[PDB]
Amino acid sequence: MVLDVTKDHWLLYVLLAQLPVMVLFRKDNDEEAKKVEYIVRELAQEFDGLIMVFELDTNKAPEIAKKYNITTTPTVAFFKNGEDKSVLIGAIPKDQLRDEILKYLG
Ligand SMILES: [Cu+2]
Repeated sequence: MVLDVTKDHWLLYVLLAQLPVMVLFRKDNDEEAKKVEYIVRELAQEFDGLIMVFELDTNKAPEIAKKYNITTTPTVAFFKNGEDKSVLIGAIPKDQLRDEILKYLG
């Protein structure tokens, strides 16, 4: 789902989220980028109820992209216990994204 809240409300949500959070930072204007886009939507549907998936256009919320030092898109960031724990950048294979998700489920 699209990230639609203020940077302050996003930071607050991240603090309070009781299940893992996965954020696609996108722009995207790239053929590799739209494949990561689609893969992330697929995983959101697959792990519906187990993780929260957001997508953020980095030019409509550069303060959010800025807090996480997102310099290039696509970037996938993982959140647990209120902060960003890991990032996969670029043409990330689907199985590697899946495996990151599965490590944060534990
Ligand atoms: Cu408020």
